Amino acid sequence: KYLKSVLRELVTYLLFLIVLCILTYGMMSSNVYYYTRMMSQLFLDTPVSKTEKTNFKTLSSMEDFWKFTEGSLLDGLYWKMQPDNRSFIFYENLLLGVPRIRQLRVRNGSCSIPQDLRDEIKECYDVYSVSSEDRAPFGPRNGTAWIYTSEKDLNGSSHWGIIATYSGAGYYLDLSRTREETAAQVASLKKNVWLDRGTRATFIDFSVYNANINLFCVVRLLVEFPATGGVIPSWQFQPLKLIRYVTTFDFFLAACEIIFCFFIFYYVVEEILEIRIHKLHYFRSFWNCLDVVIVVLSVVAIGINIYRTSNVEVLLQFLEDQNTFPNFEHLAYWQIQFNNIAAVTVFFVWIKLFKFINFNRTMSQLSTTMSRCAKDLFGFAIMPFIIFLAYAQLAYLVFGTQVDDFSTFQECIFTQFRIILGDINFAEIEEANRVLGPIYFTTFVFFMFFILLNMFLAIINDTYSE
Amino acid sequence: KYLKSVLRELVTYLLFLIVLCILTYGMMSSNVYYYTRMMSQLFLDTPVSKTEKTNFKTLSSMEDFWKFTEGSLLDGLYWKMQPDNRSFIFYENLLLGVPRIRQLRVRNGSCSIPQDLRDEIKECYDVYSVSSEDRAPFGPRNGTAWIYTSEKDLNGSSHWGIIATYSGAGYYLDLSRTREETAAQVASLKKNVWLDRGTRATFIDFSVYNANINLFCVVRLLVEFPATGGVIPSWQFQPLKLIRYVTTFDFFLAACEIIFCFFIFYYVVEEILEIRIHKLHYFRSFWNCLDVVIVVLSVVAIGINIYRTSNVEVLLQFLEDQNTFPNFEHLAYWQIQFNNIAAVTVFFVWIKLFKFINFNRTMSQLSTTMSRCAKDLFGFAIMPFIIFLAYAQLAYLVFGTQVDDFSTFQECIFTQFRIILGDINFAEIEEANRVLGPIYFTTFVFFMFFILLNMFLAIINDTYSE
Amino acid sequence: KYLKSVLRELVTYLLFLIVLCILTYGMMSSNVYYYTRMMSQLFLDTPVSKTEKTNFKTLSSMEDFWKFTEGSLLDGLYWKMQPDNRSFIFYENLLLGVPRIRQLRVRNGSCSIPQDLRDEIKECYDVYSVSSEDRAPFGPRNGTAWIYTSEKDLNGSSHWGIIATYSGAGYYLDLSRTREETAAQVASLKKNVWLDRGTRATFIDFSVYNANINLFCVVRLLVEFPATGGVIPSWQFQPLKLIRYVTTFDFFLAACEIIFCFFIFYYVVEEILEIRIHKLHYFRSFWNCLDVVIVVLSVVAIGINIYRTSNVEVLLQFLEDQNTFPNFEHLAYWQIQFNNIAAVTVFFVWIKLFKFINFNRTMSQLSTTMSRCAKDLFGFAIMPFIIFLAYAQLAYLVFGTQVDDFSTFQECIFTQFRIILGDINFAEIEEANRVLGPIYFTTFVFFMFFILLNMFLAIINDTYSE
Amino acid sequence: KYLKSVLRELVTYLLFLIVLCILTYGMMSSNVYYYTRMMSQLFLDTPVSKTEKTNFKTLSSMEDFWKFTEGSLLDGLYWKMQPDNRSFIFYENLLLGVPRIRQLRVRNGSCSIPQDLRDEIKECYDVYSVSSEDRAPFGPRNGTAWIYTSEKDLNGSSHWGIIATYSGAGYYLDLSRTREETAAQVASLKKNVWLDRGTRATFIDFSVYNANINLFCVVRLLVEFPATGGVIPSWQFQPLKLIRYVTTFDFFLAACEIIFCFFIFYYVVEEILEIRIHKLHYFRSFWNCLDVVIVVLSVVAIGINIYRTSNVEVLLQFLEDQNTFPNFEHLAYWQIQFNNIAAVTVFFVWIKLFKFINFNRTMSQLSTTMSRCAKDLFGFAIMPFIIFLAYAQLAYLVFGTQVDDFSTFQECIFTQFRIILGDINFAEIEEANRVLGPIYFTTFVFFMFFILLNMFLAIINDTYSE
Ligand SMILES: *[C@@H]1O[C@H](CO)[C@@H](O)[C@H](O)[C@H]1NC(C)=O
Ligand SMILES: *[C@@H]1O[C@H](CO)[C@@H](O)[C@H](O)[C@H]1NC(C)=O
Ligand SMILES: *[C@@H]1O[C@H](CO)[C@@H](O)[C@H](O)[C@H]1NC(C)=O
Ligand SMILES: *[C@@H]1O[C@H](CO)[C@@H](O)[C@H](O)[C@H]1NC(C)=O
Ligand SMILES: *[C@@H]1O[C@H](CO)[C@@H](O)[C@H](O)[C@H]1NC(C)=O
Ligand SMILES: *[C@@H]1O[C@H](CO)[C@@H](O)[C@H](O)[C@H]1NC(C)=O
Ligand SMILES: [Ca+2]
Repeated sequence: KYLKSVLRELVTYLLFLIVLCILTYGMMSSNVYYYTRMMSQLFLDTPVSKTEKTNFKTLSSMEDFWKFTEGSLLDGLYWKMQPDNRSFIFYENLLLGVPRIRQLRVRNGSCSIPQDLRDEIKECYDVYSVSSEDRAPFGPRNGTAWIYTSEKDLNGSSHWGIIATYSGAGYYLDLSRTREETAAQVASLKKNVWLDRGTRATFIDFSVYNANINLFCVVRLLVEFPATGGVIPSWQFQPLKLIRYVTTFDFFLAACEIIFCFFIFYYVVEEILEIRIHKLHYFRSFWNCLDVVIVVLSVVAIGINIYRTSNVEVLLQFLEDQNTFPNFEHLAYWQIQFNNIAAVTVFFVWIKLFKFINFNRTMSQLSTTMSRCAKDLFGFAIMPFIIFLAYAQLAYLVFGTQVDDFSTFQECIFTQFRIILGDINFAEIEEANRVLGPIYFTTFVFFMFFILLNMFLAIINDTYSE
Repeated sequence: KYLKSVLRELVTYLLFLIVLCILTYGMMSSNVYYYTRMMSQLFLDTPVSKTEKTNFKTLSSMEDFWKFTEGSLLDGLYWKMQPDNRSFIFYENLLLGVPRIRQLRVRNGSCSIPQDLRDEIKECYDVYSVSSEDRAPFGPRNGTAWIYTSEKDLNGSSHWGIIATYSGAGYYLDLSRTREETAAQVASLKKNVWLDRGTRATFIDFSVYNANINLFCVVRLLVEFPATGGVIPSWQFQPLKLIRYVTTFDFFLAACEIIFCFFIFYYVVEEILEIRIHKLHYFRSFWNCLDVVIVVLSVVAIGINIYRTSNVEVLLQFLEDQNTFPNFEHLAYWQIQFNNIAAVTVFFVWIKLFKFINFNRTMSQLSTTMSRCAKDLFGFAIMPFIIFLAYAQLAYLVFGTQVDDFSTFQECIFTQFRIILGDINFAEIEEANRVLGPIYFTTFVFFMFFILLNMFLAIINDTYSE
Repeated sequence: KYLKSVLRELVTYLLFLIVLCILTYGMMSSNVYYYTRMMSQLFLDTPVSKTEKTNFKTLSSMEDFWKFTEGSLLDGLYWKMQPDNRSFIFYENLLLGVPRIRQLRVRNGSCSIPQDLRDEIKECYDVYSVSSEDRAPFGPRNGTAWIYTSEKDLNGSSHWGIIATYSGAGYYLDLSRTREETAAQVASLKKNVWLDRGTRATFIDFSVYNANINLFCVVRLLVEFPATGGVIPSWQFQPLKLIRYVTTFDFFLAACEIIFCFFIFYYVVEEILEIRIHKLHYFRSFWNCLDVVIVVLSVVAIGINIYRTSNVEVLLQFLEDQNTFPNFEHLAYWQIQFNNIAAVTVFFVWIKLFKFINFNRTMSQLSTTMSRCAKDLFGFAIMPFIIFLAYAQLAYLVFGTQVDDFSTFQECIFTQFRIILGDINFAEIEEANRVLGPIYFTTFVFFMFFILLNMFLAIINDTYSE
Repeated sequence: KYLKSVLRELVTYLLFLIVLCILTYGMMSSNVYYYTRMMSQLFLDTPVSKTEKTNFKTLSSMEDFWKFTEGSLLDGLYWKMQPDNRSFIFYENLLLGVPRIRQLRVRNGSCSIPQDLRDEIKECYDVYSVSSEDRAPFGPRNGTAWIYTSEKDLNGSSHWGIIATYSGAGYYLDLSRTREETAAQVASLKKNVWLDRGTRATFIDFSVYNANINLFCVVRLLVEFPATGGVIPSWQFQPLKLIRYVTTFDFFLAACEIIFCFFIFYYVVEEILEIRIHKLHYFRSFWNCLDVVIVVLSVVAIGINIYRTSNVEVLLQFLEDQNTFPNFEHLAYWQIQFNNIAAVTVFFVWIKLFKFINFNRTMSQLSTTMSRCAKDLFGFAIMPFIIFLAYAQLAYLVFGTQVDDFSTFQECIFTQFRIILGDINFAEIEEANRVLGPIYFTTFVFFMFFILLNMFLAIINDTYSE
C-alpha cells in the first residue's frame, strides 16, 4: 504494498509536474508585453493628423478612415533611414515584405423594400452574410483591387469579428515597399471610389521581425461598416516565435518535451489496462475521471505542437523573395490555440494535486468538506440560478438597445457578475431608463443576498439536523 | 389522477413558456444598439464649433446653445449629397420631413418680490408650472414662432424632464428641408431675440428611417433653463418598428401571437372557474396569487399590442406629403411601454418555474427555506430598514446642496446602495463637508455590517433553540 | 393604566415626529443644488485664458493666480448688460456690493538657519502661525492694501483651511463695481509687487442674490501658499436664506416652529420630574439616556435659530448704501451649524422609534440580538481594532510622503475603510514602494477577513455552548 | 508575586511604547507630501513643449526624450532671478551644485543571429546585463561623455529599475550652473549622436534644499530603452534631513533615542538570562518568540541610525566647493531603509499589546477563538491556496502578453486580490481574449466563494461535533 504503490505514484506524478513546469517556464518568454505595447501605442494612439485629435481606437466615418490610411498609418510604418529601403520601425523592427488591404462587399438589391417606401428609396444593402456577398467587378477594373478573388486563390481563412464572421475572400491590393508609391496607390484608391455604400469590412495586414529577441509580430487591423452607418475598429496584435534551436536551452527544452511525451505515453498505457474487468466501474470518484481529461489534453497539445513545427520551413519560403506578402495568419492562430491548450492542461495538472495530500490525516477534513457540504449546495442552488437568468433576460429586454453592457445577452451575465462584485456604472442605467433602472438595480442587489443568506441558513439547519 | 394532472399542467406551462420565449426572441432585433450609438455619437459628441471643444452633453449658457443650433446641429443633419435634396445621414438614414423647435415661457411678475429689494430688481420669473405659463405674443408676431399654440392644436403630449414636467404646448417653428433656408431661419430667430430670460425649456425633434434594416428613430433633445441660470441638456434617442409583415418570419410571429392569446384565454378561463365555492380561499400559497398577476399583465400587453397596430396606417399619412413634420412621439412612447410590460411579464413567467420543480424530492429543501428561514427575516429586518432611511434622510439634509448624488432624496437611497456595494466617490464627500462627511461614511459602513452580523447571529440562535 | 400610558406616549411622540418632519421639509428647499453647480462651473471650470487650459481647480504658481485674477475671474463676475451698472451674473444674479481681496504674510527672519548654510541663504520664512504673522507696512503704503488691519477693525473671523487656520486679519483691498476700474486696480497691485515670498494665504469674497428664488450665495475662494512652493486652491460655495415671511407657507412654518418648541418644553418638563427619587437610577436602558440628548440638541437648535433671526436686519444695513462690501460670512457659518444640528436631531428622533415597536411581540426578537448578541461583539472586537490602528500607523509611516491618501493620519483610516469596501488605487501604492506596498496590501486584506471570520466562529461556538 | 511582576512588566512596556511613539512622532515631519507633490508636478506634468502635449510621464521615443531634455527640463530647473546665478526653484529651493546625466550601453554583436536571417540584418544588441555591457569609447572621444568610467571611480551603486537592475557605471556628463551653457552642452550631445541604438538606460540627477523647512530633495529620473523599442519613464522623489540639532526639540528627541536604547538593552539583557536552563523551551506560546524579533529589529535600526549619523559631515564637504555634483543617493537609500525598519518595529510593538489585555477575564474569549478556531483554518485552507496559484498561473499563461495587469507573475496575484475585492478592469480582459477571458473571470469568482463557503460550513460542523 500500500505504501510503496502510493509513494511511487506520488514521485512519478511529481516528476511529471516538474517536467511540465520547466516546459512552461522555458516556452513562456519574459518582457514580451512591452513589444506589443509599443506596437499598439505607435499604431492606435497617434492622431490620424497633426491638426486632428482622432486616432484609430475612436473612428467615426469613412473620412476618418481615409485620413488614417494615408496619415498615421503611413507615418508609423515607413521609417526614413537610420543614420537602402527596408523601414526599420523604431530602428530595429524590419517590416517584412509589403502590407495588404482587403475589403468585403454585399450586393445591391439584396433586401425586401416595403412597397410604401418604394418611391423615395431605390437602393438597399443587407447585413453581411455568405449569401449576400458580392462577387462582381466594379469601377475601373484595371487590376486586382476591383476583381473578386476566391478564398482558395487568396491564401486566407475566416476571421471572427465584432459584428459577424467574415469569409476571407474579396478585393485585395498589395501596397508598396516605400512611402511614395504606397501613398500614390492609396490616393488612386481614394480617387476612384473604392469604399462606397457596399463595403462591410476592411482588413490591413503586415508583419515585423525583431532581431534583438527572436520574435515575429502579426498585425491585423479590422474596420467594420455596419448596415446602419459608422465604423467599428479592431486591432488584435499577436507575437510569434518561428525560429527555434538557436541556443542550448532550446535543445534542453526539446529533451524535456520528448521525456514529457514519454511520461504521457506511460500514463496512458498504465491507465488504459486498468479500465479492464478489474475496476471496470471507473467513471466515479472524480479523480479517475480527470486522468482521461489530462491525457486527452496532452495528446491534442502534442498533436498541435508536432503539426505546427512542420510548417516553419514550408511557409518561410518568403526568405527567397522579400517582395510579396508573407502570410502568417495560420501560425499565429495555432500559437494562440497551443497556448490556450497548454494553460488549461497545466491548470488541471496543478489542481490534481489534492488527490495525494488527502491520504494523510487530511481525509477527515477534505472528505467531509467535499462530500456532505460540496454536494448539498449543488442540490438547492438553482433558485439563485433561475432568478439570475430571469434577471439577465429582463435586463437584456429593457436595456441593451441604449447601454453597451446589456447588448449581446452574455454581456448581461458578465455585467451582473460585475455588479455583484462591485463594479457599478449606475449613471448610464439611470440615464437610459429612469424608472425600471433603479428598480431593477435595487431589487437585484436585495434579492441576491436575501436568497443567498436564506440558503446558508438552510444548510446550517440541515447540518444541525444531521 | 394526481400524476396525470400535474404532468398536464407542466406540459401546458412549458408550451406557454416556449411560445412566450420565441415571441420575445422574434420581436427583439439584434445589433440595434449600434444604430442609436452612431446617432448619439454624431449628435452629442461632435464639438459645436471647430475652434471650440464644447459639445451638447456639456452645455453652459445660451451662447453655447445658439452656437450648437447653427453649428454642430446643422452639420450633422444636412448631408450634402452622396456621390435631389433628401439628406441621407451617414448615407443611409434619410431624414424624414423637417425638424421642429419649440419653447416654453413663463409670465413676468409671477413672483412676490420682497419690499426691501423693490428698488434694485423690477422683473421676476417663477419656476415652470402650468399656472405660471405664458400665453401672450411677443416680439415681432409675423408668424407662428411668436404666437402661443395650445396643446390640442399642436399635436403632442407632456414630457417628463429633469427639473419638471412640461405641458407640450408653446411657441414652435418648423425648419426647412435644406441647409441654407434652415440656417437663415435660425439666424432670423437669433437676431430678433427669441430666447430671453423667460424661456424655461426648448425641444428639438426629427426622425430618420434606415432602409437596410427597416427601423425608425425619433430624436428629441431637451434643454432646460432653470430660474437660477445655466442650461441642462437631455436626449431621448429611441428606435421604432412601424412596418411589419415584410418577411415570412413576421407571419410566423403573428401565428405565435395568436396562439399566445389562445393560451392566455385558456389559462384565465381555467383559473376563473376554480376560484368558485371550491378553493374559495384562493389568496394564499403565493402561487395562486401570481397566476392573476400573469393574466393581468398579459391582458394589458395584448391590449397595448392591438391598440398600437391600428395606428401604423393612420399616422403614416405623411407618405402622401413629405414636407411637414412627422409626429411619432406616441408610437415611441407605446413602444417603450409595451417593451417594459413584456419584459416584466416574461420575468414573472420565468420565476414561476419553481412550483413544478418543487414536486420532486426538492420539497424538503424549498420547504424549510421558505417556511422557517425566508419568513423570520421579514419579521426582524426593519432595524436595518429604519436606520437605512434615517441615514438617507441625514445624508439628504447634510449633503444634497453641494453633491449631485445626494440631491433628489431617492438618489440618497441609490447612493447608499452603491456605497454598500463598493462604488465610492469619497473625494466629493470630503470636499463638501470636512467633519460630518467622514463621520457619516464610517458610522454607516460600521453600523450596517454590525447590525447585519447581529441579525445573522440572532437567527442562528433561534434555529438552535427551535 | 399600562395600555393607556403607552398609547399616550406613542401618540404624542408621533405628533412630535410629524411636526419635526414638516419643519424639515419646509425649511429644505428643492433644486438648490443647480444654483451652486452653475456658480462653481462658471468660476472654477472656465480656463484662466483663451489660449491656456488652466483653471482654478488646478493652479500651480503665482503667475497662474495673477492670470486668473485679471482673467477668468473678471470675465465671470462683470457681465456687460442685458439687452446702468449692476452686473447681473447669468442675467439674474445681481452681484451685491463690491468684492474684496485679502492676504496674510509672515515675518522675514522668523527661522533658525543652520550656520553651515549661512553664506548662500540670507532670507527665511516660517510656516503660517499667529506668532510668525507680519504686522508692518510694505511697499508703497499709499492706502489700505499695504497696511495691516486688525481682526477687530476688519469685521471677520478665522477660517480653517487645508494647511492651517488663518486669523482673519491682514492686508485687504476693496475692488470696484465695474470691470475697467477693477482691472486697473488689479494691474496696479500686480505692478507694485504685492504677493512676494511672504504671502501665506489669499482670500476672495463676494455675494449674489437671485430674485426668482429668494436665496443669497457667499463665495470665499482661498489660495494657500505653502512654505515649500506652489499653491493650493479652495472655493467653498454656500447658499443663504435671509428674507423670510414672504408667503403663507412661511407663517405656517413659524406656527410649526412654535408648536415644536411647545413639544420640546413639554418633553423636558415631563422628563425632569421623573429623574426624582422615583426612577432615580435613570442612566440605563439606553432609551432614557437618549431623551436627554434629544432635548439638549433641540435646545441648542432653538437657541441658534432665535439668535440667527435677530441679525437678518442688523447686518442688512447694506441696503442703505450699496457701494461697500456686504459681510455675510457669519450668517453662512450659522446656516451650516443649524443645518448640521437639525440633521443630527432628526436622525436621532428617527432612530428612537425602536422603543415603541418593541412592546408588541417583537420583544423576543431583540433580546438575544441586543441583550446576548449586540453585547458580546463589543467585548471581543478590540483585536480587529488594535490591528486596524497598527496598520493605519504603518501605512502613515511608510506612505504619506508620496501618496495623498496616506498623509494626514485620519486619511489613512478613511483609505483603509475604502480598501476594505473595495475602492482601490493600487497603482499609486505600487509606484511608491515596490516591496512594502504589495506586502502591506495583501497582508491587510488577508488578515482582516481572517480575524473577522475567526471572531464570527468564536461567537457562534459561544452561542452553542450557551 | 504574581500581580506585582505582571504589573511591573505592563508599566515598563507602557513606558517603552510611549517612548517609541514620541520618537516616531518627532522624526515624522508634517506637510512633507506637498513638497514632493510640487516637485513632481513641476517636473513630470508640464508638457515638453508649448505646442506639444507630451510630458515625462508618457514618453514614446528618443525624439520625445530629446525634446524633454532641452525643453521642459531646462525650463523647470533654471529660474531666471527672483526680483547672481543660483536658480531658486519656485523661489525657495536653491538647486544644489550641477545636475548629471549618465547612460548605459551594450555591445554590438552580443547576439546569435539565425543563419537564415543573415543577409538582411547585420547588427544585434542583447538586453541589458553585466556580461553584455559596453566598455569602449565611441564617437568623438574629446572628454568624459564618450569614455567608460568604472563604478569605483564614479561614486555610485546599482539601481533597481523596471526592466532590469543597472550597474551604476557608464558614460556621464556634468551639466552647467546656468541655462545657456547647459543648453549648449545638450545641443552638442544631440548633434554628435550620443543615444544611438546601443543605449539601454539614462539617468538624470540633481538635488535641492529648502530653507524654510530644512529638508533636502534628491531627484532621479530614469528612462529605459528596451531591446524591443520605445522608452519607459521612471522617477523617484525622496526628501532628506541631514542637518539636525537645530531646535530644542531635536535634543529632546536625542534624549528619547538614548533612553530608548537603554530600554532595548534592558529588554535584551532580561530576555537573554531567562532562556537559560529554566524555561529552556523558549520557542513557543507565540509571545516569547516575538520578543526576539522586537530586539533584532531594534538592534538593526539602532545600527542603521548610528551608521547614518556619522556621514552627514563627511559627505557634506560639498559646502566647500559648490561647483561639482553632490552625491546624496546613499543617504536617501538609508533614509528609506531606516523608515521601513522603524515602521515595521512600531507595528510589531503595537500588535504585541494583546498579551497584557489577555490576563483579565478576556482569556475565555480567545480560548476557542485563538486555539480552537485560528488553528483549524490553517489546517484546511490549502485548497483556497492551491487553486489560487493555479488560477494565477493560468492567467499568467493566457494573459500577460497583452494586459499589463497580468505580466510579471506576482502582478497576477495582486490582480486576483483586487478582483476578489472588487476592482475590475473587465474591458481589457474582454478585448484580449474573447473566449477564455470571461470563462476565467466567471469561474474564478464562482469557485472562490464556493470553496470558501464550503470551508466555513466544514468548520461549523466540526465545531458542532467537537
Ligand atoms: C440597385 O438595384 C436597383 C434595382 O432596381 C436599381 O434600381 C438601382 O439603380 C441599383 N443601384 C445601384 C447603385 O446600382
Ligand atoms: C486603371 O485605369 C483607371 C482609369 O481607367 C485608373 O483610375 C486606375 O488608376 C488604373 N489602375 C492602374 C493600376 O493603372
Ligand atoms: C417678421 O417681421 C420681422 C420684422 O418686422 C422680421 O424680423 C421677421 O424675420 C419676419 N418674419 C417672417 C417670417 O417674415
Ligand atoms: C500709491 O503710490 C504708488 C507709488 O508711489 C503707486 O504705485 C500706487 O498705485 C499708489 N496707490 C494709489 C491708491 O494711488
Ligand atoms: C556590428 O558587428 C558586426 C559583426 O560582423 C558588423 O558586421 C557590423 O558592422 C557592426 N555594426 C556596427 C554599427 O558597428
Ligand atoms: C570634441 O570634438 C568634437 C569634434 O571633434 C566636438 O563635436 C565636441 O563638441 C568636442 N567636445 C568638447 C567638450 O569640446
Ligand atoms: Ca466590493
